Amino acid sequence: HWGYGKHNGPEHWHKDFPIAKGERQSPVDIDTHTAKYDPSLKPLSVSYDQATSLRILNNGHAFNVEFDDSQDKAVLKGGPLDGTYRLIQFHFHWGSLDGQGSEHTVDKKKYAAELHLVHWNTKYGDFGKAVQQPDGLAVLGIFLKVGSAKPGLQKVVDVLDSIKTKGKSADFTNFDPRGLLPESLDYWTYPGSLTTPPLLECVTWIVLKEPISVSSEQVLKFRKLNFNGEGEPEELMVDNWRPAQPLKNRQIKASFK
Ligand SMILES: Cc1cc(C)nc(Sc2c(F)c(F)c(S(N)(=O)=O)c(F)c2F)n1
Ligand SMILES: [Zn+2]
Repeated sequence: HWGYGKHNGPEHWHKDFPIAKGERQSPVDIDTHTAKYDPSLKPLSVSYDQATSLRILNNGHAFNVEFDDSQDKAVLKGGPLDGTYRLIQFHFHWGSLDGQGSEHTVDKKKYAAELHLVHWNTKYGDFGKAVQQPDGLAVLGIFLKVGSAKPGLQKVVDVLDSIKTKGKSADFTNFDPRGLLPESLDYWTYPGSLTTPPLLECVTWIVLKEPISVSSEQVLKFRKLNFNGEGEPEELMVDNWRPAQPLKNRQIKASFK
């Protein structure tokens, strides 16, 4: 039932998923002046050299690039984290227009899109059990602005016409997610939630300070996807972002400045 329209969009989600009005929901606006520098935060460790992508999937909300997470091959650790989190999939949220699309905002600024690299804590053995735990996931969020193309994004963009509609998948091997990372790993971090139902409060968010730039041609090709299944009326997959939620009793920490 849930989605991103007038009738089933984010302001409706609480009726199926009451935790939507919970105490640690995401995304949030990152007010950069009030984020606390924490000199004891460590550098983020991104170890993606052995990443095994497998498939790319249009699940009707976004598209996910899935990885083999049955061994420690693409892991995130250090930063604010204890122990080791395995990359399971990434996806993006984007707008109908370049002026919107990101879920987190920075001093109320919206970016054209936001990439989420989703990782689960190995001490919980799999994704499904990790999401039930308050330290189960670590999501690395990277903003996209439109400008020069991101060469490392182009293989994703080029396969989109093969998974246009909900339920479609395609083989997607040998994709290297290092090609999507900006130069700096300076980050902000706070405890939050999944930004789509079930909205579970299991995520340590790590949002990079530096956006990557992608071309208008790349993000236009995101907007040609469809939220519908094949043979259903065309509904463009645009504006699949949840707006900022109340910070409540949380402090956003910065690894820098
Ligand atoms: C209980 C359960 C089971 C399964 C298989 N997926 C999930 S989904 C999920 C989700 F709902 C999210 F919002 C996010 S996110 N956008 O990066 O915050 C996510 F990464 C996810 F992987 N939840
Ligand atoms: Zn997401």
